[PDB]
Amino acid sequence: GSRERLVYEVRQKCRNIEDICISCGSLNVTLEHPLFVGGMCQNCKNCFLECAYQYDDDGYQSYCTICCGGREVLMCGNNNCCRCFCVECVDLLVGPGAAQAAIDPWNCYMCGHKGTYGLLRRREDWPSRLQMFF
Ligand SMILES: [Mg+2]
Ligand SMILES: [Zn+2]
Ligand SMILES: [Zn+2]
Ligand SMILES: [Zn+2]
Repeated sequence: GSRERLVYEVRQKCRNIEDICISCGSLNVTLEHPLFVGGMCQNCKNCFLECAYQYDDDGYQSYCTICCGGREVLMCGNNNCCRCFCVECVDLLVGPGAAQAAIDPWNCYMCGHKGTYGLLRRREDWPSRLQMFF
């Protein structure tokens, strides 16, 4: 329950989101997350690299953009994107109830006009950051 407790501490202004891995909750941050404000640990970086741009038979990405896992997911309707975000990450980082409110069509957090969704904030330079990340 480390990720949940740490996100709660972020909300209570007792912790900077840059100091936690937003994917798994590890405090062993080794880089800035390339897509969102917040940290990332080296294990999650490796997972992100290995899971990036793998696709299920429905044509959408296999693995949640944030935690690299997921079962029930929100799926981006932008065909140039095709990303998925699991309901657990959305309820944690956007906030309680956000996932079931996000369920037409749906542009994901990387594609929408707004970049701030609760504690989830899209990085300005994310396309170029991905180039450096990969
Ligand atoms: Mg799967
Ligand atoms: Zn991690
Ligand atoms: Zn997730
Ligand atoms: Zn998208």
